Amino acid sequence: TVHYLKDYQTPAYHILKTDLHFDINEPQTVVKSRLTVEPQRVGEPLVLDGSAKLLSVKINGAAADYVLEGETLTIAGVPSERFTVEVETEILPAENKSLMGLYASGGNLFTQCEPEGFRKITFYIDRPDVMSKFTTTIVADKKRYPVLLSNGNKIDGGEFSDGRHWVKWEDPFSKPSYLFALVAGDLAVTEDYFTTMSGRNVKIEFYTTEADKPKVGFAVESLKNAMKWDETRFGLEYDLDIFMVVAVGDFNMGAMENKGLNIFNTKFVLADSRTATDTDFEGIESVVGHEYFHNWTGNRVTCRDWFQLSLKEGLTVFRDQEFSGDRASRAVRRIENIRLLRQHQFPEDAGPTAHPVRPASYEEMNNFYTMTVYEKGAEVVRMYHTLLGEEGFQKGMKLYFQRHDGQAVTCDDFRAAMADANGINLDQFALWYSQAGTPVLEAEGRLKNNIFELTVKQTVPPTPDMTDKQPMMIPVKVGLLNRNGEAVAFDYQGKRATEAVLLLTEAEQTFLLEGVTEAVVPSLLRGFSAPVHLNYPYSDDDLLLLLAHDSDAFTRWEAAQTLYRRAVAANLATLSDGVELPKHEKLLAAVEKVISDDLLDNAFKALLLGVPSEAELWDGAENIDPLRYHQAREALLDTLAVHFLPKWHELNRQAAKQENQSYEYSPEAAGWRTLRNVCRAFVLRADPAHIETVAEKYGEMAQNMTHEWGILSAVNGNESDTRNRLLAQFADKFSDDALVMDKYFALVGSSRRSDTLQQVRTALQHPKFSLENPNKARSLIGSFSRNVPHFHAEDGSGYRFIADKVIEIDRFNPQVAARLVQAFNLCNKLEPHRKNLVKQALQRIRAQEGLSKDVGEIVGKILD
Ligand SMILES: N[C@@H](CCc1cccnc1)P(=O)(O)C[C@@H](Cc1ccccc1)C(=O)O
Ligand SMILES: [Zn+2]
Repeated sequence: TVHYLKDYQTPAYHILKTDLHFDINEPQTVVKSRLTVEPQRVGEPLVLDGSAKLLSVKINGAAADYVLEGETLTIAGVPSERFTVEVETEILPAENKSLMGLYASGGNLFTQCEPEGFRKITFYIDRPDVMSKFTTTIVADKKRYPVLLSNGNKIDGGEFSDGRHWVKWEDPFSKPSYLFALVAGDLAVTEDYFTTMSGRNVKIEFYTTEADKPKVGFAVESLKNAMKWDETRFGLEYDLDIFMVVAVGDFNMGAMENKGLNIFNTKFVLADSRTATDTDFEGIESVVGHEYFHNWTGNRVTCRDWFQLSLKEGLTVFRDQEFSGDRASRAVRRIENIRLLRQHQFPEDAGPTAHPVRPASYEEMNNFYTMTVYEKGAEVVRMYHTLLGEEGFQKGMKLYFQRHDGQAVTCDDFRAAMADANGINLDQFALWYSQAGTPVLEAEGRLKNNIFELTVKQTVPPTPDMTDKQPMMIPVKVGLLNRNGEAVAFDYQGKRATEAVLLLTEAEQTFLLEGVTEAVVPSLLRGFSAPVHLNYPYSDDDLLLLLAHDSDAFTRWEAAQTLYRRAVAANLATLSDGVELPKHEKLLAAVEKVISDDLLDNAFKALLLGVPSEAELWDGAENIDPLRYHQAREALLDTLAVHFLPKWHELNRQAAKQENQSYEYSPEAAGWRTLRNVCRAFVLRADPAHIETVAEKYGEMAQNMTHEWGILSAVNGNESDTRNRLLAQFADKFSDDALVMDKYFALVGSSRRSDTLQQVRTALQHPKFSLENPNKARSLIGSFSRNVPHFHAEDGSGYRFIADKVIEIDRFNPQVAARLVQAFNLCNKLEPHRKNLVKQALQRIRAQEGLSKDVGEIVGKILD
């Protein structure tokens, strides 16, 4: 069963009203539905998706003639006019380890419906172009379930003499079923409010455990900031007088935008400085923003079909990036976003699971909540912004909502809103939705007479879904530096300026930058203006000039990245030839300048001292030995560590001083700590024995989690027993904080020590570990699967381990297992010995009777 976009057809039925009734007992919950059904194609069978235990079905109040087959219920005898259907199902939420539909967590009940979880609750037309008005009644024992929530407005409630109580929630906004939510439990509430720009108070309520309530404050402030920002930046106002957020410790993903009732992984809502890093705080801000921004880009306007997922996710990711960027540190955060795309999305586009931003087919939709749909999706939205400007982009946004408020629509409709609102043709732009793979740009430059002549070619490789790739519309933002690193002006399309966006639309084009009276070096793809690989012949000296003087953060950072990549390549050569390592003279000169530069933003400086990951380094290679790339990258880090050791200590000292004991989260304090932690990593690489000095003063330095995590990270690969002691003391200290225990398990799984696999196997039996908790499984096993020297061990032990855990986890949580199995995506690019072992691992997974569609789809893409 493959699903194809080309086969889309409007539904035979609409559902105008969805009246639900939840009767929560022990152990079962009984759900009653009443659907008000409107025929679209009169006389067709009514087909309802569903997998819950079915107790009864009525049509117009009478027992229905129907047939149950697989996960579908079909009623052939349908009235020709408006009618009702009533379905009664039974659920055992404590047995639901998939964490989709209605499930138990921490003695409480939660839902996760996106994409296709609602059908695990009742029988429904569970597809997002079917939008209905929901009213939800919930009945439960009061002392056990004092908090009973669903979407919208609480319009009634009461008590019974047997100790049960009930509530009724009316959500007046038509919605697809994936936006339904319910929570029932004993939770503590944190209350606040926001007043909208039209003067309406919005009650804000965050629900958490009693013990967790003191950590929810930053999330609350972030929501209020996100509400204000959507008004000032996008002109978007909230549309209910209540906004609820619920934290849950067992959750497959990060968070969920259910209308008026967001549900969040604890990880993206709970923090204090004692237990959360600065990066965790930034994450809460981003994801609280994200889910709130969905209220318009996702909820008010939703998705016609799941192939259009990027319509809401690319756009909402763009929105959360712009929110965070407007809050603080825009340039640094932009680089962080680019770095994540290239480290994680580029390998997806190069690999067996590559897909377009708008896929043309899928087997299991849960497999398509991807780096491509999200992060490349956001880069595609951002290119509208680059082409149109902020004002034009907002014209498009405005027309999009005018046209499509209350509708379930497509990527094509967003593009058309952008095109029409600005009176321009964006037909070619559509290929960013339909063509997979990373475009590669080859560029060359010459100054002939007084014209700088920039020639650019584009190619887009075949991907498993599609061989033909046509030229795309690719904005390339550029500038020129003279020998003094000064900006040079040029003429383009009758305008004298220091910067231009060159729009590449053909397979090959030459751009004429006229009126250039001195030798120049071009600055290319400024701000990472398109999601592409660009090759330009820069000398090392050219890269130093860019790094030292360019006015664009990305191009400066990319110049450093390139020097690092060249240094690693040189290391690969010498290690292969069995000779002494290179000197890296120009690189060291550059880093020396970076370290000593007092004008550089500290978080930017930290980025300039970050070396590309192994995956970046082996991008484009065949017959990969991951350990050789790891060895080469490690050698470079060893050299930087030992070579600059006195400056690492000096810089560390400055960062400590300038932090000024301001241990709470702020972007300013955080940038000092970020730099501090880079220094710590290098200091402990150069001098492993320094760990005992660190351990003696650990209490003194452990002033927040950013420091404890920074320290434990720096020592994590240390072969001293003290590494093991410090980690054990960390687990003891924070044993009662599940999000901190996640950090412990990540350190266990990610260690470059020789004994990591046996330590990981011991950690599986830790009293605070649970394989059935996705945060825990991800932290320990996910980290191990990304641990290059251990996952890719020559003896195949890493492959056998991860395949064992994919097999085990798939039995109860196919989503976690299918994410994990993608650790094998590099299969066909490996050298023959590891490739053989990875194939054996995948065939063994494939051999499992009852293997999920989730994992099966991925294994097929790799093997077949
Ligand atoms: N609609 C949610 C995903 C639901 C989902 C997810 C996975 C599988 N099935 C369903 P989200 O996109 O708002 C949250 C993102 C986190 C995020 C937030 C901000 C920026 C990027 C990603 C996530 O939880 O994945
Ligand atoms: Zn989202």
